[PDB]
Amino acid sequence: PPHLAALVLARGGSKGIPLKNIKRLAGVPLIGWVLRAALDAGVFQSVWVSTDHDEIENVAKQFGAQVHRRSSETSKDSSTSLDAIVEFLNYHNEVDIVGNIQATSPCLHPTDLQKVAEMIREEGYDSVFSVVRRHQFRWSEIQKGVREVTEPLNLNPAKRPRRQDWDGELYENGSFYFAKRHLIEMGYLQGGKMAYYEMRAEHSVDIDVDIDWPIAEQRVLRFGYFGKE
Amino acid sequence: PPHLAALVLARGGSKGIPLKNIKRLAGVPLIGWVLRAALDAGVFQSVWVSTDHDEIENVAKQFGAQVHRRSSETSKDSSTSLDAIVEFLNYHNEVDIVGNIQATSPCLHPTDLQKVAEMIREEGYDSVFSVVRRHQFRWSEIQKGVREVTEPLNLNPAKRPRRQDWDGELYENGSFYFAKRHLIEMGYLQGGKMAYYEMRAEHSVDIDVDIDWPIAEQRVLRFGYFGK
Ligand SMILES: CC(=O)N[C@H]1[C@H]([C@H](O)[C@H](O)CO)O[C@](OP(=O)(O)OC[C@H]2O[C@@H](n3ccc(N)nc3=O)[C@H](O)[C@@H]2O)(C(=O)O)C[C@@H]1O
Repeated sequence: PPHLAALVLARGGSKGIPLKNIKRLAGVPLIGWVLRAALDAGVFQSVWVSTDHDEIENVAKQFGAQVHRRSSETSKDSSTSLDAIVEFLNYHNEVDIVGNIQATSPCLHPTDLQKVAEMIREEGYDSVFSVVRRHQFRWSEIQKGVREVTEPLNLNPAKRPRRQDWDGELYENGSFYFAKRHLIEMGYLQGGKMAYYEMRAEHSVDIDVDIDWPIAEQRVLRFGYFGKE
Repeated sequence: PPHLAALVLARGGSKGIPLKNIKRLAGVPLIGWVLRAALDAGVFQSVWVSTDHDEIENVAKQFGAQVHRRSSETSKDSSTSLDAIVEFLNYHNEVDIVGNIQATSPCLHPTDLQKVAEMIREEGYDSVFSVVRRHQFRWSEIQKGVREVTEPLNLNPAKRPRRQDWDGELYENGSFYFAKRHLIEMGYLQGGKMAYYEMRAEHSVDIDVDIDWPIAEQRVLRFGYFGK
């Protein structure tokens, strides 16, 4: 069967706090959360970590992840996830399907990764990515050259609905992006027979979105996977 | 000057565990946070709290907020804000502008309330509510059975933008809704010369959003307004 490789891109020069990817969150360096759920899923043929730093390589290896080294060319704030993902495949042909997991979503559980693997295995999906449901109203933005005018992009102001009165909308949460080789090797992170996977809001809060690291630590300790019971 | 009243709707029933509006958050009952920011703004001719419960009325008074005892019909799980704000005005024809503030966003600061108040002066707006910027890609949900597919409504999967490549989108954050009497009376919280007020992300996390109440506790401590 195909080769499902978990891939976690972890550069050294992060935003604000440098070497953020191995910073301890709840006593465990970041990449460790996601790598653990990855391996415990027992669904991948290989769990990788693409980095450019010696310390990230070490931590990765401590968590039983294979490591792929690269330069910082795909580690720039102008670089893209597809950039570094191709950089990787261009070295491992055995890899048929890439499960790109982001360390900035430490509350991932193996259960979700197992069901996505099954969506691809069973319903022959080409690409699958994590999504989250939200119930927040959207309003235009005063265009350039001003004019001043907002319009309800969602609701009808005459009748504002309660949150339990309407499905919300679906937004990617950044957790994971699964895609076949032929797709990534074409420029699409998502495409072909596409599907999303709705995860629980408790697992969707991004590290950079919580803002504060400790509030984030409070979060992972309350909703994260700590390994096998 | 036009009468600007702060109005915090706080009913006893909270879908789930009741009195959530009076439940201590970081050592102070929820409505206290918003009330404090309101009073310290020094921009309201009155700061009110509409409730249907005694306990909430007391706490409200302790924070130096006037209290309006609401009718049961506007205190229901189904009762919309407009119904409640409209039931309040029925007893205060002295109010010209209603500053509807939600207790469920305790990281409010008086600075934001003062700037919105001023927006209503110079720009002369009929309605101004709080909003927040987010950069999240939206996707169509599957329905109508069959092998239905999800579609992008926000971006182009072939070319996905970067944070810099584009400006996010504006979502209401639930913080506050300012509206003139004539708008409210005609059943609109947002209408006439409409404007939004973009607030900082750190001050836009709703209670229901964090889920874990304690998480909100650490949030108000690190990002709330502690009076003084
Ligand atoms: C102005 C408005 O429409 N506020 C509604 C907000 C708003 O849509 C979000 O904040 C923005 O995403 O959503 C709701 O939010 P929620 O139910 O938590 O209510 C906000 C606070 O207002 C009080 N309230 C509201 C109406 C009413 N008749 N009496 C009240 O006492 C509550 O006690 C609560 O603490 C929701 O659907 O869950 C219902 C709220 O009424």
